[PDB]
Amino acid sequence: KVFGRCELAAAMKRHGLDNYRGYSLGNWVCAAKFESNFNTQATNRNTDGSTDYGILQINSRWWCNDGRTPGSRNLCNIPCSALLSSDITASVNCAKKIVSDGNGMNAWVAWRNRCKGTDVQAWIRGCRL
Ligand SMILES: Cc1c(C)c2c3c4c1OP(=O)(O)Oc1c(C)c(C)c5c(c1C4)Cc1c(c(c(C)c(C)c1OP(=O)(O)O5)OP(=O)(O)O2)C3
Repeated sequence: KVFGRCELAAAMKRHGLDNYRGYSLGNWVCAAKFESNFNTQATNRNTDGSTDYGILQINSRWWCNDGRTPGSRNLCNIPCSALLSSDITASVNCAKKIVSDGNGMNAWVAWRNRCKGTDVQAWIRGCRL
């Protein structure tokens, strides 16, 4: 599913991402734009043989099992295909676990380099949430 910006913001709010671990909603919308262009079916393969899955591009080495990644730990205890559904529940629950893992949202390089420190609440303006 390709979300619209405001549609995704509304969904992420419903799933309790607003100020989760202190990160206002715009952070999560910004991250999804630069990670996946709002596409839940996005996949990208990395050099270490892992793959990133879904709207927040969660990686298969540590977080989900995709049946082909060496060193797989499956910390969210999900198959990575669950991260591609039009229902973002699985991506949200796994992201909540990732952001609580010690580094906050710095785990997402695209968020670190293109979102962190910017006017992230601009990502939810015009969406009457
Ligand atoms: C904190 C921690 C936990 C909770 C572990 C393990 C390790 C671990 O310490 P860590 O500092 O990561 O050191 C390791 C490093 C750097 C590598 C490269 C390892 C392993 C470990 C050891 C072995 C290992 C372990 C696993 C699982 C599922 C795999 C696949 C696995 O092989 P793999 O990832 O290729 O090789 O079991 P599990 O995650 O339950 O337990 C064992």
